[PDB]
Amino acid sequence: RAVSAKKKAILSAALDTFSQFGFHGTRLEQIAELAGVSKTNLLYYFPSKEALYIAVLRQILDIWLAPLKAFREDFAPLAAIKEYIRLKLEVSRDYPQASRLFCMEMLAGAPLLMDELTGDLKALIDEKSALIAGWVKSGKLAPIDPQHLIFMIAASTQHYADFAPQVEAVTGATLRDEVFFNQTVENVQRIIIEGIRPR
Amino acid sequence: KAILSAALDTFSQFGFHGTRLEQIAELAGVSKTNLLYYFPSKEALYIAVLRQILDIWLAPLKAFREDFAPLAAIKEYIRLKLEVSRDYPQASRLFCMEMLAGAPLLMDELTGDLKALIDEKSALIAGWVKSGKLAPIDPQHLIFMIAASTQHYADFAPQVEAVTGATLRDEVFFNQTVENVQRIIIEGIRPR
Repeated sequence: RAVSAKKKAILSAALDTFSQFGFHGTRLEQIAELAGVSKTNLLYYFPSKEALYIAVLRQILDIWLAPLKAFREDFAPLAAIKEYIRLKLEVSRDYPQASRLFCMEMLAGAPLLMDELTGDLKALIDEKSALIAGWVKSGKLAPIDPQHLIFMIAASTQHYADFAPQVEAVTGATLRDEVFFNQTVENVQRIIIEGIRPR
Repeated sequence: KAILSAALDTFSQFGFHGTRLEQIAELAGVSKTNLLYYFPSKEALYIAVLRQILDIWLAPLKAFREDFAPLAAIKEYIRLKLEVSRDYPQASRLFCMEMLAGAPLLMDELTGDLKALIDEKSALIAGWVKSGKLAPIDPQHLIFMIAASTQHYADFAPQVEAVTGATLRDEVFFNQTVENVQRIIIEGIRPR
C-alpha cells in the first residue's frame, strides 16, 4: 500500500543516512531525497528528526534482539550457541548500517536508548543467561559465566560490520564474500566452542 | 603533557566537533595562545591525542612474543586489553568513534599501523597453529575476537552496566572478566 511503502522507504532511508552521518550530522532533506518523498510528507509520518531517529532505533533493537531467540530450552546447548553466532553474523552481513548506528548510539552514552537497554534487552539477556546457567549447572557446557559468554559473541560478531574496513584491510574480504562469511562463522564457533587449547 | 591529558578527557567527553579549545586550556591550566603554540589547531591536537591512544592500543599486541608459550601469550594479550578498557575507557570510546566515523586521513593512518602489527603477530600465531600448539583456528579471527571482546566492556559500557550493574573499576568484576574471556577462548565451552 502507498502509505506503508512511503513510510517503509522513509525508515529505510533514515537508517542509511543516520548511520552514515550520525544524528546531529543528518538533515531531514537528505532522508526525504533518498526515500523519494517530500519533506512535508516525511514530517507527516514523523513530526521531527528526533521522532524519526527513535523509530529507526526501535527497528534496530528488534533486529538486534531476534538472534537471542536462538536460546531455547528445546535446542541442545551447543546448537543454540552456534545458531546465535550464525544469526548474529547474518545481522552483520545484512544490516551493517543498523549495527553501525547502534554502535554510534552506544558510544554517545546511549542517551536515547538507555530506557530500552534497562528494559527489554536486559530482560531478554537475563532470561537467556538463566537458561545458559542451567546448561552449565547440568554439565552440558563448561563452567563459564553466561553474561560474559553472550557479550563475547555479541562483540565478536558485531565487529565485522562495525569495523568492516579495518577487517578488510587485514583480511582482504568483507562478509559479502560468501567464502569469508563461511570462514567467519566457522572460526567464531570453533573458537568459542572448542577453544584454542588442543583437544 | 597537561594539554594532551586535558584534551583526551575533553574530546572523549564531548567529541571532536563538540569540543572547544577554551575548555582544554582551562582544564590544562594554561592560556589558549599557549595551547596554540604547542598545537596549531584543534585538529592538530585531536590528532596527537588519537596517536597517543593508538600507542596504548598497540602495546598489548606485544604480548605475542616468539619466546612465550602460546597460551601464556594469548592470556597476557587478553589481560592487557582488559586493562586498557579499565584504565582508558574514554580513550577506547574516542578511538572507536574515530575508527567508525572519523576523517579518512586519520582513519587511514590508524588502520595502517594496526594492520602492520596484526600481520606480524598473525604470522607468529600461524606457526603455533601449524606446529599443533594451538587448535586449527584462523589467527586474524582470533585476534579480532579478543580485541572486540575486551574492548566491548569500555565501548558498550552502558549496556554492560545495565545488565551487570558493574564496571571494570570493580576489581572483582575485573577479575571475573579476565578469567572468563580467557577460559572461553582457551578452553572453549564444549566440555573437556
